[PDB]
Amino acid sequence: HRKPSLLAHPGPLVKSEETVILQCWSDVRFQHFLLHREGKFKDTLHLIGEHHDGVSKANFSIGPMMQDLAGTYRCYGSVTHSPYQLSAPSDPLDIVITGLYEKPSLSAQPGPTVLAGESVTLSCSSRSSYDMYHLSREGEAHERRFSAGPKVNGTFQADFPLGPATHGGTYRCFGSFRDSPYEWSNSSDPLLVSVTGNP
Amino acid sequence: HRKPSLLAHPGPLVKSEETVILQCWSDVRFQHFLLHREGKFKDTLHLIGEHHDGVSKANFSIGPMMQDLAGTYRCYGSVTHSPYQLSAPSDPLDIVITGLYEKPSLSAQPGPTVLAGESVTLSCSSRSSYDMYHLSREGEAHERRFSAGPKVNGTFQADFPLGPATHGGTYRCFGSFRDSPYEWSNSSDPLLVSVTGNP
Repeated sequence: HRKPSLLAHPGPLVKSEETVILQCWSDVRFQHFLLHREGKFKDTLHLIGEHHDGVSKANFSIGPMMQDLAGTYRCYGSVTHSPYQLSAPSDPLDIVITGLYEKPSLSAQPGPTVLAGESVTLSCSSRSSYDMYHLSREGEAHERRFSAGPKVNGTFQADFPLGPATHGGTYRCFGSFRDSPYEWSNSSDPLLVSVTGNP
Repeated sequence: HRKPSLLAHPGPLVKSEETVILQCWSDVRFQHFLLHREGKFKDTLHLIGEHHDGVSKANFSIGPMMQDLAGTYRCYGSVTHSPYQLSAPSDPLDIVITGLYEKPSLSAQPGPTVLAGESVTLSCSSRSSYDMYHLSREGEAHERRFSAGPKVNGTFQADFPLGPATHGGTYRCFGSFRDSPYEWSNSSDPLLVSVTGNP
């Protein structure tokens, strides 16, 4: 009696007003699903699942984004002859808000034009007391978080060792506080890491 | 006076007899390079760099692979009017041998056919006392290591949380001991992780 899947289109990071979709589905005939949200505004939803060949689905849309809506979501599914026998919970998915506070500074190192093979360490910071820092490589699968190294010259940074330079890329950085893990700051200005090639 | 780059074609993992190449280069006019190997058979090499437009280069070939040749390499470069004024050392690159001992067992979980969005945790093990475990996603950029969880039912495994299932893929697993970090066992039989898609 497996659990459903919880996706997020466009993606987990959402700017204010910006409204997002959380497609919960399974290859089963789940009659209807529940979308629970853990955290601040602990709330629950319900949707009768559509049934495009081989797959049931409930596309919940989290309306105009706000701080009270970002948090951990988990999805459930139940079938006709027992809609109160809930399925196993789907892997928790975090939906966050972006642009709440000042954007950080994202420096590269060695520099932003290393040659193929050279290891790179993107490292961002701020004068603000951010407790975390998130690295988003333009589109690339997912993000990477990191605990800040508080106070040094007023700044608080975190270094992200990307390892030897694979391909180029555009990375952005976000800062957040422990307080509310789903509330993030603006996006650091985009950094183009350019990997000079070899024969 | 930057350092050169050290690549490895085909790649860092080398089976016995199999002979590999370590292309060290820079966009500078390095007259000649040095290839030092740290570890077991501490040895050093020298090569006058060729000069294909915009780039000098020394392609050292580590002959018939054996345990005494695998280890940490670092590359240096010096220019004509001072070939004894060495450059900064290039990022250490590890060259390893594969197939020294029994291959491990690479199980998937939930299973090897999760749906898009579902998180996966490849987890391999062995009856042998491996202290480490390395995950190689067929071609995918690089590897990921992990400390084993010794003795449980005779076995010693390590779980690799791949996170939510991006794309499918073929993963292999290797086991090694602390003793010689460059000596690895055979490759676990290939695992095809198939990510069922969504609308």
